Amino acid sequence: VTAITKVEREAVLVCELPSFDVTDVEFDLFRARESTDKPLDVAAAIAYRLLLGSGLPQKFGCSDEVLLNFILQCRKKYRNVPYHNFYHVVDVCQTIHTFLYRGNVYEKLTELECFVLLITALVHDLDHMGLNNSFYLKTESPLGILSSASGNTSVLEVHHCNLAVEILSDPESDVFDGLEGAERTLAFRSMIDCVLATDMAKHGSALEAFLASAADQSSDEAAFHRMTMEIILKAGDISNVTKPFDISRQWAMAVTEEFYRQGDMEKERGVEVLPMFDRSKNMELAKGQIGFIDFVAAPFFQKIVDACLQGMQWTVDRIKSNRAQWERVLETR
Ligand SMILES: [Mg+2]
Ligand SMILES: [Zn+2]
Repeated sequence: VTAITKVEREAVLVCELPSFDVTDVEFDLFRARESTDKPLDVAAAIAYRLLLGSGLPQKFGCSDEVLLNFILQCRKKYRNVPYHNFYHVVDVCQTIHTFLYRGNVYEKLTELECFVLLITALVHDLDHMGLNNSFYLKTESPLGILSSASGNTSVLEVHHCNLAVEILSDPESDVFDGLEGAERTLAFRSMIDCVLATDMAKHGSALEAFLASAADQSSDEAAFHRMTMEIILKAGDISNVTKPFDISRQWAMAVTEEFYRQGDMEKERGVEVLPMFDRSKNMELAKGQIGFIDFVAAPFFQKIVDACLQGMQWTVDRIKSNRAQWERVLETR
């Protein structure tokens, strides 16, 4: 891949982020994007400050320059789609920072694992096209065919991992270059395991495995660490409903539009369109959010908090509160 220039680095370094506390659970990435005409540079600055403020890169021999190169190599590989763009992965990164440090989940992990998590947030959707795994499989796209033939259905997640590995092979953007031996292996394997675990087809089993391990005082420690990392990256990925209502609503709109574009492309392809992905059918953002809250997000956050992650109780509170607010939208319609 092409090297990062001093001009690119400087365009990020000049962003000063006045008024913003990036470590805060109420942090608003949408408001940060509007605040300049260089939203991509602000987003990179947010990531850079999060990682530096953690104190972690320094401890693992990752210089400020390599860190920022990495951030910019990641940014290059995100596309202009409505939801799975660079702002999403910076959001996931920021949210995971709150789960670790505001939610005290850092206590369950080594410093290396915290570092790997914040880094993995930035790589976990690399080169997403706004199309889900199902699109590629249903349409018999070349990547779908390769995934079927090679035995994995996680088309996107494997692709994201490939691109992460390519970014890290260049020592100028290898945030893990200061590691050796078992630590270096652990960083790569845990990053990869986490990305593969974000495939929502694996949602139920990843959750159950985490909960089984957390309830077992004799669980293998290394396995529990690994599952905690997986569940935190997953938690970040479905954390939209845990944010202040208006932030949550803006996310929901962005995802809804991405899905609608997938459904438009499925129509042109002559393949099946699910109701959720079909523009022609929906009227109700509130019912979708309530549905998602009830069947996916609230049980997930409730169960992991009760099992183990007590410090993240606010996620459950905000989901409750956001749901009540969507019920008010319905009641007054
Ligand atoms: Mg993904
Ligand atoms: Zn994601």
